[PDB]
Amino acid sequence: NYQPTPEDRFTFGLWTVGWQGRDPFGDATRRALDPVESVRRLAELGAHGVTFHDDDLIPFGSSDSEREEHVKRFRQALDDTGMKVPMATTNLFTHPVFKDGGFTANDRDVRRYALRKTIRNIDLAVELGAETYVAWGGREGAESGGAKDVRDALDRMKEAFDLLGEYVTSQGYDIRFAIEPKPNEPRGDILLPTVGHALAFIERLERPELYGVNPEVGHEQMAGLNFPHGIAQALWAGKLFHIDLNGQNGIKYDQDLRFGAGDLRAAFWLVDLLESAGYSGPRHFDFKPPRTEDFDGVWASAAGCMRNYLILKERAAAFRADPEVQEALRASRLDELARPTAADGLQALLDDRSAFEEFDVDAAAARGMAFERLDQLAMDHLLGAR
Amino acid sequence: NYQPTPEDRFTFGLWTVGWQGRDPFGDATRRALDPVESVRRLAELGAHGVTFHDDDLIPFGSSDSEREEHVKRFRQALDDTGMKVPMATTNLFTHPVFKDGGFTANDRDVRRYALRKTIRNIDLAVELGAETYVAWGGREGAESGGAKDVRDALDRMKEAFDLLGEYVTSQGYDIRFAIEPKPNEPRGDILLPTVGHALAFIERLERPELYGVNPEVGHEQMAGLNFPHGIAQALWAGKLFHIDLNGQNGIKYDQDLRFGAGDLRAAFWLVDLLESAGYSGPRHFDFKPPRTEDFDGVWASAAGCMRNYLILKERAAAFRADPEVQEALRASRLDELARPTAADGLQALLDDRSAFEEFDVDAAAARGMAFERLDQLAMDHLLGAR
Amino acid sequence: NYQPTPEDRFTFGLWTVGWQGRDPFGDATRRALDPVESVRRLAELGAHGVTFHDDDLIPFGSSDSEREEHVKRFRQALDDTGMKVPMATTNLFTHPVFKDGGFTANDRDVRRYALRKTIRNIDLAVELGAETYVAWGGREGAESGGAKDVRDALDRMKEAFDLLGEYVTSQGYDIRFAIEPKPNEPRGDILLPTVGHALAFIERLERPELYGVNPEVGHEQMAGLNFPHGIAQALWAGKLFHIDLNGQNGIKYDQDLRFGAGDLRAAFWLVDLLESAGYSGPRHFDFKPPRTEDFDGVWASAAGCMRNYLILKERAAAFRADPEVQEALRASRLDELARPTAADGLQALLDDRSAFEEFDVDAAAARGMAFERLDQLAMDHLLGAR
Amino acid sequence: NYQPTPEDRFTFGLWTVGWQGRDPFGDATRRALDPVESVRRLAELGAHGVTFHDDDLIPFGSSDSEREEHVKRFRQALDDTGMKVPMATTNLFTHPVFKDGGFTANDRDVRRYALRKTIRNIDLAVELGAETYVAWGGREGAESGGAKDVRDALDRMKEAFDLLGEYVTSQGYDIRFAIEPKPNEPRGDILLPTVGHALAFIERLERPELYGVNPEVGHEQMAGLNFPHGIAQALWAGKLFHIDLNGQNGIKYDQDLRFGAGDLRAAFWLVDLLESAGYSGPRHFDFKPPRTEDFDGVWASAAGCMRNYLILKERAAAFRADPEVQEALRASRLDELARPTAADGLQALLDDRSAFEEFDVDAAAARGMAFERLDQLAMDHLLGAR
Ligand SMILES: OC[C@H]1O[C@H](O)[C@H](O)[C@@H](O)[C@@H]1O
Ligand SMILES: OC[C@H]1O[C@H](O)[C@H](O)[C@@H](O)[C@@H]1O
Ligand SMILES: OC[C@H]1O[C@H](O)[C@H](O)[C@@H](O)[C@@H]1O
Ligand SMILES: OC[C@H]1O[C@H](O)[C@H](O)[C@@H](O)[C@@H]1O
Ligand SMILES: [Mg+2]
Ligand SMILES: [Mg+2]
Ligand SMILES: [Mg+2]
Ligand SMILES: [Mg+2]
Ligand SMILES: [Mg+2]
Ligand SMILES: [Mg+2]
Ligand SMILES: [Mg+2]
Ligand SMILES: [Mg+2]
Ligand SMILES: [Mg+2]
Ligand SMILES: [Mg+2]
Ligand SMILES: [Mg+2]
Ligand SMILES: [Mg+2]
Repeated sequence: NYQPTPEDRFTFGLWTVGWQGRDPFGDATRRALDPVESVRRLAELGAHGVTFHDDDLIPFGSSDSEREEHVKRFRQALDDTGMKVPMATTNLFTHPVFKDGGFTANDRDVRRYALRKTIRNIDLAVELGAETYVAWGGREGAESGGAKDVRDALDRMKEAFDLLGEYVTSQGYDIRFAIEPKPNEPRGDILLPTVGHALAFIERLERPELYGVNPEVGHEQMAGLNFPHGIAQALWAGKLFHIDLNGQNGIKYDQDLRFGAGDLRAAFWLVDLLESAGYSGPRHFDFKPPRTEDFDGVWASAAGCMRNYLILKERAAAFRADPEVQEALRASRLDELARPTAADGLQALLDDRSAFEEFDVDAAAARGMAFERLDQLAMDHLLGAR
Repeated sequence: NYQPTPEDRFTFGLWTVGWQGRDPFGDATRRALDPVESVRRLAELGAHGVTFHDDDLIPFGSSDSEREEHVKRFRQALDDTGMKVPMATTNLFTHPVFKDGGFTANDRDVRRYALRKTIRNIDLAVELGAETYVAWGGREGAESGGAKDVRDALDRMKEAFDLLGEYVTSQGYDIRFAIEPKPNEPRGDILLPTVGHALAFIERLERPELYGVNPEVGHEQMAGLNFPHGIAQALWAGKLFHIDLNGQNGIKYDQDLRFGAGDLRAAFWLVDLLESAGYSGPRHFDFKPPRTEDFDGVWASAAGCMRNYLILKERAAAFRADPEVQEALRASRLDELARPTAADGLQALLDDRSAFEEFDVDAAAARGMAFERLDQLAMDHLLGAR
Repeated sequence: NYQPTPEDRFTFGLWTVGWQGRDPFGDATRRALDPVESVRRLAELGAHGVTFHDDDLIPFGSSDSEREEHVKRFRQALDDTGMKVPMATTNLFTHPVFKDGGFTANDRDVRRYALRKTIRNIDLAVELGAETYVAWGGREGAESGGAKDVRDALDRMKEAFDLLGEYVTSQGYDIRFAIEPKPNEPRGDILLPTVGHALAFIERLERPELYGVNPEVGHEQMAGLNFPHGIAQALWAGKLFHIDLNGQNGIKYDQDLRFGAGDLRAAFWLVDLLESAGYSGPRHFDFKPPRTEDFDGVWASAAGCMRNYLILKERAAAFRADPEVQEALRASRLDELARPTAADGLQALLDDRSAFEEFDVDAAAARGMAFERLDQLAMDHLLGAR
Repeated sequence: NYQPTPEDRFTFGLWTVGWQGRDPFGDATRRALDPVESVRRLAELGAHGVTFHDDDLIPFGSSDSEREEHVKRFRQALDDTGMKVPMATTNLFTHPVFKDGGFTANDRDVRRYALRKTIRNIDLAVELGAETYVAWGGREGAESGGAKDVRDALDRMKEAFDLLGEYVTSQGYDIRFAIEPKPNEPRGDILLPTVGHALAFIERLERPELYGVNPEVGHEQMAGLNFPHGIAQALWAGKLFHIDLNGQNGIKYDQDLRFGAGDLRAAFWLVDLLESAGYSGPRHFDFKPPRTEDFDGVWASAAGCMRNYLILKERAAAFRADPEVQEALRASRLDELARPTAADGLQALLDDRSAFEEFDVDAAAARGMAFERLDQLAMDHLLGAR
């Protein structure tokens, strides 16, 4: 009954189940988790692996010797459990020095510090076996219009990612970068606020093939956008390197609910797309167990993330395999959408009187698309009424 | 007192002052305007030129002879008034045949028809002197998840724009294309919903240099995004070919208020950016005089668009020229944001102990950014309290 | 398999399945339906009854003799089919005379006309057997701040509803009024924009017992609000006289999708609440079959409204009847929420040292609420995984 | 030049200028302020008074003797400076015991504790001279649908406010209560989420005359609502007891920007309304100086709150006093909106053939409202272009 195994490639950030529940209006409701106990507990639930920020694993300000001890204990738990570390990232947002950003801070010395802090953790990530290095520029942005010249900030952002790409290529590392967009919070507006803006920015980097996106369900929904559409565009561009799964109820603060909560139909269409397209990266949950919960609730919430993915996977597979749905997809001309408009070429199209001079515009207009019957078949499959 | 002249390059769509006031819940409140009278009235107000959809100028279904008469009358009014036509576009959204899209309709014959309808109007646009051809894919999208495979739809969208680029290059035309994003309305979600998604898509076309964006104030605000930030990214990429100016009060239906209404501070920062960056294209108003208004109100509303641009231009210029603001920009380190993070290069950065090992993180963190004083100087300038 | 019968009390507006598909950007895609054929088709699908605006049934401008013929034909179809008319309403929004409102138009003569048009249809409604008369003030509002003094407008709104209440009481009619809120569209902001504002306004009418609310799923969601919470508050006040069921994907234009589309979890919690609370009014669908659809799609969409209600009803009933859920509700202390905080009274509470001086705040804080396990049981029931 | 004096009645919460800058993603950037130094600094800037939560003034867990010392020092600074304390409130949101609410927590013992904590601070408030006691139920709400039965929660909320009203009347205190709505954050949905819902709830309390609202600019804007419209409805009901002034850029997390930032036109129409209606309560700023700022920025930000109010007051007064605006208001029939629709009564309206049978609907429909000219006069006044 919907039991995960490590082959499902479910992964969790240390900061997810370890969130202590401090929010803008309230103190922590849970004690801190040791990363070693999170790894053990997640392995028991069926997870494949964990991810981390540098500062989740090594307390900020640690001496090089305390650092080695923290890494050794962590590596021992990975060996003991079989858990992998597919992705890592840098905390460029918690310490007050990053209050105006890391890569795009107005102060040049902070930007240099931000790059050195990142590069140190790239070495550690490679050593732990990570394939993807995520950058979430949560402090890159502004509350007021005069504080940030955005063209200069984008030059600084391009400069930072170009330098990181020079670093990994000169070291020979097999790691790729993924930019995680978010439209706002904690800054009033964040630079590269959606999947689209991040994809466009990547095309201006010196080595675009090293960079992709790490979209998050709740972040695109904070702009009211359709998250499966945005993932489709990332897949179309070949840039979906990693994904953050969670839930969000509309346009408000980033809730980071467990996956399947929030917009359930969008979760169904997301799973349908990822499975149909053969996405083979980690299914990573970036979620926060609500601060109402004790530790039993934390693990129930994490298990629910995986359960809901596996239920939706089953329902989406049943939908696509149902002959009556295959019939309806042809009734709605999804087959014709996949065929070229004009494989015959421009001159043939210009000479084709059936495309214009003799096109019967009223007969074409009268054809129904039959989309409502198709969508009700999808609803019936989701709810298990088929 | 803030009087426009044709050198300000203000332009209006025929469909703006000609909107009859039909909305989803109500009949028209104004009679139809003859395009010739709109051209004459706009020239009297100080406009530089007009834009059109094919179907605004030539009623749909016109014979080739009625078509020539419509164009001759229009050209005569342009000659009489001195008005230019800098941009044109195609109506691929009103006729029922486009109910599921034009370039990405599921029916292949509609997609071919959509391309032939576009190509016919490109010839007319070039003949009238337009430099920019806009595409707004208002029907390209979906209300439900199974109706549109977005990767196939993006293939069809790329196919259509590639064919249009082949057409203009084979004819030798000096015209460029601008894609106008919108996140929703009239479809539940529209493909390429923001500036960012459109910029990313352009990079996958065969001839990307022929394509840019035509962002609209109200459209990016329907996603809650910061419109001057999005324009900055378009300028940074070199792709701001045209712009649609209007106002919008937040995340709701597309209001198309006169420019300066809606988010007034964002309008100030937009004007500051366009003028500082030297944008030299048309200042185009895509707005709808509210249906409460009679014809005197229509022309008052159009005049207000231009007036508010010129007031904001004056206030933004006074802001940037004020020595006390120049001082505050340096106090907030805008000068340092414009300098390279690491012109000394990667190896120098890695060896620079002042960037990490000896960086005083607490002293850097204590420095205030002084952004609130800067923003209050900007408020004082906007309100004329300086 | 989820077949409606007239005992389920499903009702539809004539304007729903009869929507021709004209939107702000496009012409009609469907021909007009005769009201008599809509009644017959809805009866075949299992509906209980229909609702109407005056102008849906009697074309605007009809002579008193054409009016009688329209009503006779309609009454004959009701007799032939067994369909009831539980609710009626007035169109105070389509005709250009209502461009600035009906009850709160600035022009006094329009406000008087609006009241006479309403009163004429109240007589017809009573004659057809309606129990509820709905008022949706779609044009009452403003696009700009100086156009409407809202305190004077609320005086005029109170004046109009007080007069309508005087009319029904002086005639002896057994009909009640329900105000339908909406936050925006077609006006930039609409007066009484949410359930809450409407409930508060009712308390200032001369005869508050005659007035309740008719909330619409999609309208409260256009403000980002939780629609089952708002219905709970209306039930708590005793004012849920009628309800409009449909679906909406977030904060954007009013989509009026079929019920069950949009926010599916909110639809589940809404059905759970209506059924638990014993709401016994009509389950009315105010939805628009998308303009992609032909007539077969219209009836498929209407049938889907009813199907999804009946599936969600079954899942919510299974959820509430499941012993494991009953256990979890007690684990989360829903039983204690229903008990009085201080039935012992104020003085006892002030003397109770266990409520403050000796209250163990750290032990109470450590108790988890177990809400995530409860919510995953609800997800499992919704998806049929229990 | 726009200098505040204590007669302007500007007040600030201790928690505003004292916010240390801890947000969900980052540590504090500023040290804690002693309340005595905040009082002195605010008095120098021209403030009238301060407000507090119990826990801002008396650290949580203080002994009754430490409590007296904290109050004595505070009272000494009030005496030294002339500052008043017009409002106070209770912190029922920071401590983990309130993680599921205070008055509507599912655990009965927490609800009792919440009431005793409130009652203790009401005594202190009265002793310091406060006239208004605010309740913001920031934790009253839910992230999931099954966690809170909202009808039972509203019973508990009514029970708590009824008990507080019994307490103040039995003690003879001259203090009134004001409920502060907020739609979300930190709970996924908060009960009584808008001005309207709070006004409706007040009408079901045992002693409604003791309760009003304390609306906050940014909170109603987090639902996309028109804040001056909501204030107008509160004034119309006689319930605007207090107000929280700040700025917010659209639907997102609660930004609490300084007043005048965010939606500047809405701030102008708000000031116009408060001054026209003669609101005579405190002009209270509930804002957070951004965490980019040091202490000089904090005081600059607080001063900006007051400056922008006084500039907008001057511009709104000039607008209303301008003969050309008075002419335009009559052109738009604002005078007619203020006159009764039917002072002649129901029977006269029914007999008045000029209201229906002989009403010329086409002539009334053709009259323009002239709202765009009126709104451009308001824009010109705001920008100082008149
Ligand atoms: O950068 C990795 C993670 O960092 C932060 O915790 C963000 O809130 C989360 O969205 C992101 O994925
Ligand atoms: O395509 C040009 C214009 O077409 C339509 O009228 C749109 O509503 C407008 O946004 C667009 O700019
Ligand atoms: O007034 C009854 C109906 O009228 C209009 O058609 C509205 O769009 C709908 O929401 C409302 O319920
Ligand atoms: O309750 C008084 C204050 O408490 C909290 O600090 C809230 O965030 C603020 O909105 C409210 O006004
Ligand atoms: Mg998130
Ligand atoms: Mg996130
Ligand atoms: Mg994330
Ligand atoms: Mg628009
Ligand atoms: Mg537009
Ligand atoms: Mg446009
Ligand atoms: Mg609706
Ligand atoms: Mg509706
Ligand atoms: Mg409705
Ligand atoms: Mg706030
Ligand atoms: Mg607040
Ligand atoms: Mg507040």
